[PDB]
Amino acid sequence: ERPTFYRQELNKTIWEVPERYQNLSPVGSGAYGSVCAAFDTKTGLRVAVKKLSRPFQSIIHAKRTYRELRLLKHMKHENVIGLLDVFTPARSLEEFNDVYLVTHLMGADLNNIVKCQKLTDDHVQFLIYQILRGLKYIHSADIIHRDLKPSNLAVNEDCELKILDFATRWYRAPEIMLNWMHYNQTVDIWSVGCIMAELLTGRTLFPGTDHIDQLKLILRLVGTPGAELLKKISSESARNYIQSLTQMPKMNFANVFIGANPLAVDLLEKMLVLDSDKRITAAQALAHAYFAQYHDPDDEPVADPYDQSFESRDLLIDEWKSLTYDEVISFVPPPL
Ligand SMILES: CN1CCN(c2cc(-c3ccncc3)c(Cl)nn2)CC1
Ligand SMILES: Fc1ccc(-c2n[nH]cc2-c2ccncc2)cc1
Ligand code: NA
Repeated sequence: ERPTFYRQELNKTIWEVPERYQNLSPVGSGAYGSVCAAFDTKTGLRVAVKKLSRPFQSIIHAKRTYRELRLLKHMKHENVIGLLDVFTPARSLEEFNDVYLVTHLMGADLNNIVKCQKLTDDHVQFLIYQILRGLKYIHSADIIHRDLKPSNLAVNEDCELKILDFATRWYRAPEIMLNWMHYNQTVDIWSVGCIMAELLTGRTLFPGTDHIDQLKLILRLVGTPGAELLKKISSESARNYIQSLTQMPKMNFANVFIGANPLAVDLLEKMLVLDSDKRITAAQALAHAYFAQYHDPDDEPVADPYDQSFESRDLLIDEWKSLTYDEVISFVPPPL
């Protein structure tokens, strides 16, 4: 049942992966973990192998490890990164302390291609359509990405895009900047608008230096909140700030994004609305005339129900670790 593992040291960390994965070369490391590119001999595809860093060192870490595994196992969509394999070199639960995730290898992210080439309107259409297509799938399972940004959008040479990890502040919705605890899925739509504006102009839309400067840059373009939006702010300390600034009017998006496709400008206006209740959804954005060449209602599927009840649970270290263990053995690979 269990395959054969081989041990090797890459960078300053260790890797114990099955024999089917060969030629492990590092791609990029961080606080999340170490990612290696490998060749899968069972399928012939190039894969990305991610070793989690300290998966069960604290309650926050153990729950986070369980959350990522449950999330990656549920995502089955062409525009969302999915799990090709999940393994551990441990034979029992007692020695279980390392988790490895395997997925399709993507050569670059949207950050590596935005400044390398100012994208044409046709390429922006295809890239943003793929984001919204994957966002409709994610949002249909009551999941919010919360951290959409160019580095979180993997693209290959074929212009095919996938969402990952479902300055960062440059793409954050203003309701999160104001610490509103009841934001909805439309915070991701705000990030898409910031990303789509960057691809069209080649510039970061809101390159704020801090949480304060970020809001001033946003309010400079979309204007200060009106009376309808002000009625929805319960935090008196929040209103003590917004109602105290110099009131900014909403700028003409056709003038700010001059020379761009008028259909692209119209979509940005519906995406970059201050009031989150009036922001366009992912499903509505797919039907926008900007994506007429790509929109297909019968090929924009939704996700199966996702059980998020674990998020409101207070468990111990071994309990989160044992639940993560169960998800490893119960994994079923996707069909070839
Ligand atoms: C902001 N993010 C940048 C990329 N992140 C990534 C990228 C990958 C990946 C997937 C497929 N092909 C290559 C690499 C993985 Cl597996 N994990 N995190 C790490 C954090
Ligand atoms: F300046 C702003 C910027 C954003 C908002 C906002 N948009 N949608 C929801 C909110 C919001 C922000 C803070 N508290 C409640 C609601 C309100 C005022
Ligand atoms: Na992965």
